[PDB]
Amino acid sequence: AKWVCKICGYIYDEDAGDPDNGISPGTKFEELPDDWVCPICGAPKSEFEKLED
Ligand SMILES: [Fe+3]
Repeated sequence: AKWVCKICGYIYDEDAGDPDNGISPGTKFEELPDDWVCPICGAPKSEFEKLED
């Protein structure tokens, strides 16, 4: 799945992960550590929304 940062528009793509910030490709959004933040704007996990209906 993909999740958008509601603040800045960064897309957390589970297939990409976020390796520069310690997250291997394939990591689901729920599994990101509680203190992971948007790598662009620093928003907390609460500010992301899943891109699905
Ligand atoms: Fe952001």
